[PDB]
Formats: sequence, structure tokens, C-alpha cells
Amino acid sequence: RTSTIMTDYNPNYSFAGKTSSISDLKEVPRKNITLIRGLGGEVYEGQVSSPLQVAVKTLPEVCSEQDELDFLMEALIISKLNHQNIVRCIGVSLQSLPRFILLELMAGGDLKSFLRETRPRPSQPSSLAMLDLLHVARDIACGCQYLEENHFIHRDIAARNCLLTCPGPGRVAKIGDFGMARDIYRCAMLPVKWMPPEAFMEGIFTSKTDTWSFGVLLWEIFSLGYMPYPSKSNQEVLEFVTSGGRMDPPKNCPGPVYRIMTQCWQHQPEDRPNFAIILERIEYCTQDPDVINTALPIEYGPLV
Repeated sequence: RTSTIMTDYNPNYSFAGKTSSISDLKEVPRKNITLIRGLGGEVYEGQVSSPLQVAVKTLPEVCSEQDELDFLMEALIISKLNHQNIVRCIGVSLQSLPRFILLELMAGGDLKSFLRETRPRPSQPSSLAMLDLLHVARDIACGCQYLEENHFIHRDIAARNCLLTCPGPGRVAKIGDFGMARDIYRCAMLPVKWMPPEAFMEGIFTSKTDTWSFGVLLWEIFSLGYMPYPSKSNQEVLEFVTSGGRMDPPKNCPGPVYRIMTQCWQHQPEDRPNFAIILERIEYCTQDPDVINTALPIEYGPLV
């Protein structure tokens, strides 16, 4: 029932000058939670009792003490963030097994997969437009500004870690995964391709770290979901970036949008813009007819 490792360690978590613990999480009785279908531990669509529709993240019952504490810390982190562009935590069910974290259901799925699947193609020739991409960019930048204002460094701002509320028009993008920040609070897996020169060198992290990563996310968005640094390995990218190398513009990328990327990738953290300035630039692009009237490329495929 109640976790001995969570109860014994009882880690405190501080955010925005306030400290929380496992006792502050909203425990939802297990009887009120029904799993509906798998979505990809693992994640399920669920409902909590018109019941509330949720995403259910599960902790494997076969896991280490460290895995348990990691799951708790994730819960504490997301429960204390409060912004419309960050996925909500409805609550937790930590007193039954397997343990659950209950999250805002994001029916559009992750942003990387969405971009890859919704690329304009002969079957779907106006599936996305530049304004759709600028809206996603603005959405995540708003989330990032919130984190910056509250002195929280995300450390892995990447399309794979962003989610969409729905696939269709009106979609809102949100930051959904906080696993990297969770690991740091308490290598072949490091997100090398999203990291600025000072991070993988000296291990120095500031909010200008997330600015850099956001530049790479912008590239991911305007490329329609390509892996950054085409054809380069992690070590090749590390060497490339640390020597001043930067990605080229994505196919058909408007100049003003590419310029935001290259400002995000300034070598010195001090020369990179904060998120207020990034949002101002994104707004200017959004109001520029020559930007928003630029056609995205069509990826060749069949009509049906």
C-alpha cells in the first residue's frame, strides 16, 4: 500500500520558494480511476470519477528504490508547476500498486510524432501552414518563459518532450516531460544535440541553457520533425558546436525565423535572448505576411 521507500526518504522538493513533500500531492482513490486504453513505465488513457479524462503514467511494480524516488520527484515537480503551456497534474495514486501519476490527457500526442505524421503530402497538401508552427513555437516559449521567471531550468527542451492537446486546429502545445530536471534534482543518453557549448563542457546550467535548446526545438518545428544535425553523431555535434558550427535553415524556413534560431545559438550565454525577447520575435514573425504566407514543403507520397 503506502510506499516505505517514499515514506522513509520523504524527499522535500522546493520550487518558487515553497517546499512540498509527498503529503502535498492530491491522492485520488484507486477505485475512482479506470484505465481505458494504452497510449505508449507506460502511459494509459484513463478516467477519474461525465468522468474526467486523463493520461495515467504508471510505475512498474518491478523497479528499484531509485526508480520509486524518481517517480515521486516527477509528481512533486509537475504538481507545483502552474501554467497553461505545461501539462497539468490532476493528482496521484501512490497508495496502490502499480503507482500512478494522473496527467492532463494530451490527445494530439508528442510534438515530434505530430510533425512527422502531419507533414504536407500529396494526400494532405495543406495539413499544416507556417502559422501552425509559429503558434506551437509561441506556446512552448510561453511555457519556457514561465519556467525562466520561476528560476527552473528544464534542461531538455526538445520536440519529443512537448505534447499537443488535440491533432486538429485549435491545438495547444505544452511542455510535458520533466525527466531530465527530475534526474538532476535528485553519457550516451545525454541530449547532446540540444545542449549549448558550456553545458557539456563545464556542466554549467542557467536559463540561457534552455534558450539554446529552444533554438534547436525551433529547428525541429520548422523542419517538420527532423532529427537535428542531419547525419552527425553526438560526438560530431559536440565538436561541431564547440567550434562554432550551427545548423543550416530548414527547408523553406523564412529568414526571420532562422534568425531567432541563430540568436538562440550564440556562443556566449549573455548574448542569447531571454524568453520575453524570443516571444517578441515570434510575434513579429507571426504578424509578417511574407513569413506566414511562405509555403511549407510537400513531402512526396501517393494521393491515397
